[PDB]
Amino acid sequence: MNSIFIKNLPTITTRDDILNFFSEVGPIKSIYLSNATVKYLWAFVTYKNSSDSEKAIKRYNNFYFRGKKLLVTRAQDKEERA
Repeated sequence: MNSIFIKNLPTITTRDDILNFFSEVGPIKSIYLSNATVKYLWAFVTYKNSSDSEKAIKRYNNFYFRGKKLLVTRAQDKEERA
C-alpha cells in the first residue's frame, strides 16, 4: 500500500533518476532498480507515507522520461482468493 512499479524505463536510468523524480511526491523509503541487461528496466519504489504512492501514480503515470512514456502502477500484494 506504499509501493509502486515503474516500467518502460530507459536503459540509462539511474537510481538517482528514480530518486530525483519520485521524491517530489514524498519521502522514499526504499528503491529497487532492475539490473536488466534488456529493452527497458523496471523499478520498485516504496514510500514512507502511503498517501505518496497514490500521488506518484497520479503524477507520473504516462510521464515522459528520455522519450519513454513511463508506466507507473500500484504494487499490490497477492490476493487471498483464486
